[PDB]
Amino acid sequence: SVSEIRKAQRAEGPATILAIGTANPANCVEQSTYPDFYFKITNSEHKTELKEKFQRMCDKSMIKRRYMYLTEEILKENPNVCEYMAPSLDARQDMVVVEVPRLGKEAAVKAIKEWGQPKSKITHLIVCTTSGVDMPGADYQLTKLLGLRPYVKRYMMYQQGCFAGGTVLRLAKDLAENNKGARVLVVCSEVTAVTFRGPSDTHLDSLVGQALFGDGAAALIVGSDPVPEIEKPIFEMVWTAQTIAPDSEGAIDGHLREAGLTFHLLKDVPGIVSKNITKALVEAFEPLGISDYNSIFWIAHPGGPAILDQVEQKLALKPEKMNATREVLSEYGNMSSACVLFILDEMRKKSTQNGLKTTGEGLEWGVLFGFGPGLTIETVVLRSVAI
Amino acid sequence: SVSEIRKAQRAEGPATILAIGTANPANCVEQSTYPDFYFKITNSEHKTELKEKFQRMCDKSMIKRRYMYLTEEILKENPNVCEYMAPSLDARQDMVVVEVPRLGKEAAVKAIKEWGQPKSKITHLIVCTTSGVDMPGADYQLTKLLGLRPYVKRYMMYQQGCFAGGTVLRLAKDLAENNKGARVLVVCSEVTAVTFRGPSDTHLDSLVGQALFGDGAAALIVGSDPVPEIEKPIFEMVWTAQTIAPDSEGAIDGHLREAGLTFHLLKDVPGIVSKNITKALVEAFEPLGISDYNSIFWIAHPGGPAILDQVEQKLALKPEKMNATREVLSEYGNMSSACVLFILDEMRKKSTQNGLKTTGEGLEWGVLFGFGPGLTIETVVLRSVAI
Ligand SMILES: O=C1C[C@@H](c2ccc(O)cc2)Oc2cc(O)cc(O)c21
Ligand SMILES: O=C1C[C@@H](c2ccc(O)cc2)Oc2cc(O)cc(O)c21
Repeated sequence: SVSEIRKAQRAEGPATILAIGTANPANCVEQSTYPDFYFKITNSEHKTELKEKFQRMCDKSMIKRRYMYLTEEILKENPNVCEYMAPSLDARQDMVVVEVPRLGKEAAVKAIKEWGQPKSKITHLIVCTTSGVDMPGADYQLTKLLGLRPYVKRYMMYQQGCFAGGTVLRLAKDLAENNKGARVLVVCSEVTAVTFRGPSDTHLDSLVGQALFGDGAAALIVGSDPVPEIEKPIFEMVWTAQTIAPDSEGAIDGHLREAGLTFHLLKDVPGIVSKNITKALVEAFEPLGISDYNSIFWIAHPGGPAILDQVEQKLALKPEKMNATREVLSEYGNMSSACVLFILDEMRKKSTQNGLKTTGEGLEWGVLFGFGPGLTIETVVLRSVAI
Repeated sequence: SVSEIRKAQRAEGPATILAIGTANPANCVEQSTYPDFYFKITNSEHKTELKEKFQRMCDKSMIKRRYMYLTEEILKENPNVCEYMAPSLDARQDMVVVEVPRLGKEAAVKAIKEWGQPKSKITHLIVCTTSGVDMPGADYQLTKLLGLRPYVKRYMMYQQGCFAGGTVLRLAKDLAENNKGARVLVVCSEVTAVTFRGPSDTHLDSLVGQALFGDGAAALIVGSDPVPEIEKPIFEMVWTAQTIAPDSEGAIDGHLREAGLTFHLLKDVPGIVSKNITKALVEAFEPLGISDYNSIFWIAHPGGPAILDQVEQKLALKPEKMNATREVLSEYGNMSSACVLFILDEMRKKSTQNGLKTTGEGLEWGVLFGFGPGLTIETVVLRSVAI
């Protein structure tokens, strides 16, 4: 009796991305003048050697601009947030408990418009953030804001970190594939108001975060068995993995304290990622008979430019493989979990714009990586869609 | 090519619970004398009217004892935690970032021993807590503590709230069912060090939390296609749902602030649950042709005794239906997400101990409910196993 229920309950094909929408806070922060702005707003103009260090960090970040909820006015009303270490979580929480779901909503509405189907067909909702926590969570808030059905099945992924654009895909794949008819709204929404803080010359790792992290949200619609010519596949998920790199204990740690979310880097992240990326690739692609890593399309969490450069150098990727990734890093900076989803959007839009044969730059198979605390590597194997 | 991959990648039968293990902090706190202890340790002996109110809350809680990581000594070294509202998150975080995964480990080792199979066959790990956040999260910590493989696929469920014993089952069901061979370690671990606080007479809702919440962890092994006579099914999952009750906005809210996690109750939770439980039952059981709610076995998150009493009254459940639920509330109090998992354990142990025909009290079909912020109701339909 259960066998019949099970066979009738499950979906049949591969989880597919059917729509992608993004959004960012309206405030555009140029990187070229950021060092001058940041050192003034944090009352750190006298830390001249540190300021020079920050300028080099920003000049080498390969980020031209970021979008930030935080403004000069907001920072002027919250001096505790402008300090390196002052009690400020309640202020930060008040910002991000509202801004996460607000920005998420903006991205989600865009994806839902693109998908074109009734929002009442959304059966599952995954919400992911590294920016603040609350109960009921941002999943409840987004259900209310969007007018989803009350019986949507929710998955609130809090305090996840930069690899979770990969984690939400891994999770959505099982939801979509094991449930016939299921349509999963996937929302990653990240707001750096929880992490912004002043500079300290004995905490340079912390300072790196201030050059790289930016805000944004991305939303997907994921489902199996798309309805031919009503729904429009963009990418298909085939296989996923998550692993912890050896010798990386404590590489990237973030603690949520009374002073907000702190960021620490205790190990060479570019070097750990580059030494371990090959093994992740062979686990994913050896069973598909593929070993030429220029023959697949690429999406890599741009944690900083050095991760990308060292990965490219390790594997001998052509410089063009990382173009969509670098274009997102350039235009938005490191938006933690949302970044990889912006990169998927950029890639399928550019491929479609330029008349390529597939959404994956004209290539069939592709890989998406997320990198973050653990040190964790998330791998998602994708297949593109014709046109 | 993808069709063949998909067909080979997926599991075939219903996600099944194969092992359950629990653990609690060693410190046993009697409820009968708790009012006297709590009012002394929080320097509130002069709040005589409030103290009488607390005594009635404890006397009516139907809780005989709870296990708490927090001790008199710990509370004496942290007066900020003993206040109703003082900056104390960093202290609390330091406790629960270590205690969550420590207690989780204890429960998990027990489940893994019961299951009897190599820990290297664990492919997925779900960790759930309402107690503190960190990056890398408690999932990374438990991977390290248990010696799981680095490539275990992790799902870190933070700041979830009391319904998430249901959420982790809903999630594990899709993971197990969509992936052939997948074995999911599921760990809920809750520690009230983030929520303990002194009494305030204008915040009675907060005070209710101090009478009811207790600590504990429970771990499961979940998988499809159990290996006959090597693995031993206990319960099978068949169908799940999650919904938001109408007219319940703001019923149960928890904010993570500089003063720790605060708890608020703005609406009648027993009354919202009781008015909406029937609809959840008909959605789950009408398609199975079942309408006699005494004919199924029951597991209900014991948020407080009044939820149980009003549900029992609404449906005309026999008083015995809630015995396993009430026995867990009596012996451990409200352990947020872990509670329902302790109740499954208690039920299958009592059924097996007493020579019943099934693990679900001799009955075939059963329901598990989790209730919490939103107001959210999670429903999990279970089938028991012979013997
Ligand atoms: O400190 C932070 C900030 C967070 C973030 C980035 C972008 C933004 O918009 C929201 C917050 O990302 C992170 C990701 C981690 O691996 C490590 C961390 O410590 C953090
Ligand atoms: O404030 C808390 C504490 C948390 C909890 C309970 C037991 C324990 O061991 C760990 C923490 O449970 C909750 C569940 C919620 O719906 C609402 C909340 O605000 C909270």
